[PDB]
Amino acid sequence: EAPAAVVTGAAKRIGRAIAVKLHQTGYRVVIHYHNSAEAAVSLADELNKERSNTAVVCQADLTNSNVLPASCEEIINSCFRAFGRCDVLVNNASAFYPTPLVGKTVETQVAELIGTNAIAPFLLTMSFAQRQNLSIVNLCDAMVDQPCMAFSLYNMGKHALVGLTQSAALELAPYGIRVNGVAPGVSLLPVAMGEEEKDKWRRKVPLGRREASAEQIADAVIFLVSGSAQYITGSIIKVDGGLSLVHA
Amino acid sequence: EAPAAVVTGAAKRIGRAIAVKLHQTGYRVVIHYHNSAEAAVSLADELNKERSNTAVVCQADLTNSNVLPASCEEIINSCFRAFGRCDVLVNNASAFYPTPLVGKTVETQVAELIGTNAIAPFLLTMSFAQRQSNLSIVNLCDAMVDQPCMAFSLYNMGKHALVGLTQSAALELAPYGIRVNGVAPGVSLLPVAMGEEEKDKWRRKVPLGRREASAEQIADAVIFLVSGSAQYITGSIIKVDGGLSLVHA
Amino acid sequence: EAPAAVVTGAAKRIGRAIAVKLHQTGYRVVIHYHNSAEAAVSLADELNKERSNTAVVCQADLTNSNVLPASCEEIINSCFRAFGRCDVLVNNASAFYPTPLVGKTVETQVAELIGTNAIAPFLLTMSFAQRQSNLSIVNLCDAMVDQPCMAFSLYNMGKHALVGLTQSAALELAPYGIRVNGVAPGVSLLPVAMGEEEKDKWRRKVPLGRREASAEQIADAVIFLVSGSAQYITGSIIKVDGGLSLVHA
Amino acid sequence: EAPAAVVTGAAKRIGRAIAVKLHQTGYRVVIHYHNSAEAAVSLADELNKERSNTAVVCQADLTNSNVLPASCEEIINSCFRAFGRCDVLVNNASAFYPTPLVGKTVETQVAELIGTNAIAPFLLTMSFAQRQKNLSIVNLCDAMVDQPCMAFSLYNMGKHALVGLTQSAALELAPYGIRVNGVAPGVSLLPVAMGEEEKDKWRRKVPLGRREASAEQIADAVIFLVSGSAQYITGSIIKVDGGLSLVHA
Ligand SMILES: NC(=O)c1ccc[n+]([C@@H]2O[C@H](COP(=O)([O-])OP(=O)(O)OC[C@H]3O[C@@H](n4cnc5c(N)ncnc54)[C@H](OP(=O)(O)O)[C@@H]3O)[C@@H](O)[C@H]2O)c1
Ligand SMILES: NC(=O)c1ccc[n+]([C@@H]2O[C@H](COP(=O)([O-])OP(=O)(O)OC[C@H]3O[C@@H](n4cnc5c(N)ncnc54)[C@H](OP(=O)(O)O)[C@@H]3O)[C@@H](O)[C@H]2O)c1
Ligand SMILES: NC(=O)c1ccc[n+]([C@@H]2O[C@H](COP(=O)([O-])OP(=O)(O)OC[C@H]3O[C@@H](n4cnc5c(N)ncnc54)[C@H](OP(=O)(O)O)[C@@H]3O)[C@@H](O)[C@H]2O)c1
Ligand SMILES: NC(=O)c1ccc[n+]([C@@H]2O[C@H](COP(=O)([O-])OP(=O)(O)OC[C@H]3O[C@@H](n4cnc5c(N)ncnc54)[C@H](OP(=O)(O)O)[C@@H]3O)[C@@H](O)[C@H]2O)c1
Ligand SMILES: COc1ccc(-c2[nH]c3nc(N)[nH]c(=O)c3c2C#N)cc1
Ligand SMILES: COc1ccc(-c2[nH]c3nc(N)[nH]c(=O)c3c2C#N)cc1
Ligand SMILES: COc1ccc(-c2[nH]c3nc(N)[nH]c(=O)c3c2C#N)cc1
Ligand SMILES: COc1ccc(-c2[nH]c3nc(N)[nH]c(=O)c3c2C#N)cc1
Repeated sequence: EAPAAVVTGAAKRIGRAIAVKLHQTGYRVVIHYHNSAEAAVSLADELNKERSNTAVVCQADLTNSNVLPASCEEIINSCFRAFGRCDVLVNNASAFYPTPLVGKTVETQVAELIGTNAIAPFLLTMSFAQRQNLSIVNLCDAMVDQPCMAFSLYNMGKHALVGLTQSAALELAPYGIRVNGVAPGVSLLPVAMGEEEKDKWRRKVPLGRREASAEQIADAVIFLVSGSAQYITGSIIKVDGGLSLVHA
Repeated sequence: EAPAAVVTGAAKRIGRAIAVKLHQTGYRVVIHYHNSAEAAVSLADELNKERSNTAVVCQADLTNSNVLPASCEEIINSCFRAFGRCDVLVNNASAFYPTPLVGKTVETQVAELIGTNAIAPFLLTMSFAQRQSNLSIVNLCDAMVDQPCMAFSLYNMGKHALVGLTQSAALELAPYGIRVNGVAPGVSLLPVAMGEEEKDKWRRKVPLGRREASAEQIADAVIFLVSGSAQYITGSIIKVDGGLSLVHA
Repeated sequence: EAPAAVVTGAAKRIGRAIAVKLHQTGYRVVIHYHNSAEAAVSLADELNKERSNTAVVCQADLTNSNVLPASCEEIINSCFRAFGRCDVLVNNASAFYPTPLVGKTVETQVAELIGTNAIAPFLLTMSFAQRQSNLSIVNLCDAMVDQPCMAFSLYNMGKHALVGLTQSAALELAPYGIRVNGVAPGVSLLPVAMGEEEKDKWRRKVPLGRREASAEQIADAVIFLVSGSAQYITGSIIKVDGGLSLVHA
Repeated sequence: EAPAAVVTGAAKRIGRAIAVKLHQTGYRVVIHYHNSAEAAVSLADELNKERSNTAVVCQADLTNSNVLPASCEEIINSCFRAFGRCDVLVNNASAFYPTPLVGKTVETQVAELIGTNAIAPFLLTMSFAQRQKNLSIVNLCDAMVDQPCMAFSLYNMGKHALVGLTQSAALELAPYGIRVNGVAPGVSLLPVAMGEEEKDKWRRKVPLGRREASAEQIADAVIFLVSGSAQYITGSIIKVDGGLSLVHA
């Protein structure tokens, strides 16, 4: 029987490349999405064309609220309903925007940034464990200790996620569930970003003066879920071309 | 004129010793508390007996919610209302209890553990900076954040987020002359509801003296970070753990 | 043409497992050894028996001394002499024994513990880079470097230095397309001098399976780092420790 | 009786300020020096003018060699000879220069850079602890250890080794009541050799004030750690970097 994976925010960019590479490895995939219905569906049809009945989609908002635990439970439940098992959880979905200290209310920013980056991964982890080569892979950030100016909530969420990865690895090890992170430095830059600002970041990267492809990020996820990683838990693998090593 | 400090969860235990030492150093103090009303008032009484009009209490629930921004604004506002200034913020208040992955709802556990340990400190930092000498913030972190207690994921998540806040806020507020630092206990005053057997188990693990830090030892490190002897320290987290975090399994 | 790799201390245990797996991946291999001549020649025989002219041995002491740079240069030269290229360097060889602060002279212990774990890796890295596609270096580190064993200060100093080299060399050799990474075991193959009981005590502290890593499990992570699947990875140290580093005292 | 302290490389710059501040706090001091005889004696004169027979100088090369262990044993002995006790050791002396991977032989650079930054502090630590069975050791580390200067592999290896020594020694010496901590400057007094324009490039990177730390700001952190206010603190490394290490490329 083919194993199954849930990948959150899988419609586009890194999460898409993760879903694709997992599918190519032989995984059936639950493609979670929030706003990107058309892209999520186009991905599912592409993958089902490859092998029928191997891809489904799951819509949920991952903002923190009093319904988020039920939403996260439902996303895990969807994988079991589609595929009768859930072997891999990838916490990829992420809100990302500045929140300076000095039109969204602040409580909404907290809900979105802490919810997507930290609380939803925690609830999903809970649901995943309660329902049981099992592992969870969290998309972290190589630059968590050298954060972007005015990104306190985002950075707090990514720091929290490190704590989740470590705490869950310890707690779930007896159940044989491994929990690891992949930490991009600069990968796919925002779509709006002018090439000239993209280049300011690219130039900082020691290995090649370029950003990671989504596929390069996905390669590290693939390693962490594979049988080549079966003693690996609580580890966060930077995929950053040495960017985090560069002083000011 | 005397500087003023806000200390959250300052009615008992470590927050209280921090409040007292700040007061002995010359600070007027806002004693924030949540449930410990009697203890809060008793401390203000004590401190005001020593120097009149140098201590006030301020009640707030620091659980995460849509009104938490208002509560945090009001804590900082109460420092200005009492003392005309706010020089020091100490983020001490914290919920601490297990939340295993396998009688409160999970929603409530998220709100309390993430609210008190991370979100309220962020909002307090925001309100503090916006109302702005030697200005600084001290966050009560955890020396064991990368070697966490089993089944404490939400607690450990909040303390990890707090590290991120300390670093992010240090960077962003440095242009305003506001320093932001941490003090990270290993084992200090042990939980009231911890059994004496577990207490002694923790004590035996500490290389330096086989005992927990007194509240006053933790407070001493807070005092250093807010002092003139720390004017170039920002984004630093000082472990006060007697070497506990260095001890392998 | 098949790529070529140098593995230090490759005669036995983890070094052998990396050498074997690299060879199974299609590398030709320089099996470096110090005292274990028979085991190193036995491995080379086995590997050549699988594919003719794909393995050679190379004897060298990696203790620090004024000729260590010539020795390390010679190890790289040996790979080029045998195979006409050198694609991968794995720094595995390591002295490991206690050096309490309170029959070897202390200067010999420094030379052996710092030489094998840090200086030789640095000299080999220099020689490797100077002689230069998927070029990389992998350094066998220690997951427990921040939670060290009692009385192993020089060994721990050496492994910490190795972390700095990993990061320093990743930064400086990135323009040359040489990636530099580490793999950090927790407990893998226990020391042969360790009795089963002391072995079991270590085994029992591992959250993931309560067992040590097989030599193969360590080799799997080396194989990933040198692969095309890790082409953007440099300066990273991958723990392969079953959660051991996360477990508090 | 007044306590006594050893400060290595104490003739100038940061080591000088540490020595002055320790003396002002009431310590008698051993001023160690290698080349700076004139300056070491000048500081001695100034301190002894303040309180008679409270400062002595001590000459040693701290480069790694066969005689280094004897040299370090003698630095510690000089403190006992002068003052009948040795309460504090500050490992400040340091060689600092590039050693690109791709003048001095490389083994001489290993000897100086790893010797001064790591091996000498290890040997001094041994000699300090042995003569015992508020004692502490403070090591001068580097806030930028994980974001090193380009082409400074050996230096960076030495400072990483020093972090390892700090933690290993804290663990091993805790049962003796000897605390072991570090202070990690970012940019303080810029190297005299450094060009003026490059000095200003570094200053402008510092979030807190866009300036370097004075030597006295570094010393302030040393003073805290050796004080009774840091009595539960061991294995801690306090950054004094004005946020510098927080700033991304
Ligand atoms: N790209 C980089 O340079 C970089 C660098 C460091 C770390 N990372 C991390 O790597 C991961 C992938 O990065 P990325 O650039 O591919 O991410 P991204 O495009 O910025 O976001 C990924 C997806 O997250 C989902 N999302 C946002 N808000 C949500 C909400 N409220 N509820 C549910 N889903 C929500 C979105 O789904 P919909 O489109 O369906 O609405 C989005 O497509 C992220 O975790 C990120 O933090 C990336
Ligand atoms: N004690 C240790 O060994 C240790 C170890 C590591 C880290 N720390 C950290 O050091 C700090 C002080 O430790 P501690 O043991 O003194 O803390 P504590 O007694 O467990 O908590 C301090 C105060 O936090 C307040 N608090 C809890 N929930 C709150 C809420 N929902 N809203 C507002 N306030 C709330 C409580 O105030 P009221 O009583 O008024 O209700 C409580 O007295 C904490 O941040 C802790 O995480 C302590
Ligand atoms: N075993 C574990 O649980 C564990 C845990 C953490 C890290 N590690 C790291 O992983 C790596 C492999 O571990 P291991 O247990 O397989 O190592 P090991 O058996 O203790 O040592 C591997 C080889 O190092 C070589 N070596 C020792 N001194 C040397 C010298 N002066 N000059 C040249 N070579 C010398 C020896 O070669 P000869 O036999 O030919 O003389 C030895 O076979 C090491 O770097 C180790 O520090 C292992
Ligand atoms: N200044 C900074 O921005 C900065 C930044 C990060 C870390 N640090 C650390 O803080 C400490 C003080 O820095 P600094 O700039 O004051 O240091 P420094 O001037 O570069 O060196 C201090 C002293 O070290 C002694 N020294 C050098 N080589 C020696 C050897 N082979 N044997 C014995 N002594 C030797 C010298 O003594 P003699 O003059 O008597 O020959 C020198 O005056 C150092 O450990 C340094 O790495 C400083
Ligand atoms: C301080 O360095 C960085 C650089 C990029 C990022 C980064 N994080 C992101 N998270 C999401 N969800 N989407 C993104 O595009 C990014 C991103 C970038 N670029 C974070 C820290
Ligand atoms: C894994 O080691 C520890 C030990 C103690 C603690 C700890 N955190 C606390 N937070 C609050 N608010 N109150 C406490 O008593 C503690 C506590 C302890 N003990 C955390 C991690
Ligand atoms: C604190 O946990 C550990 C456990 C094992 C080791 C360890 N390091 C070694 N290095 C060499 N060269 N050979 C070994 O066998 C080990 C070893 C073990 N076990 C170090 C720290
Ligand atoms: C990457 O940022 C830095 C900044 C300063 C230093 C630094 N290290 C030193 N060591 C000695 N012995 N003397 C020095 O002046 C410095 C120094 C500087 N500046 C190192 C790394």
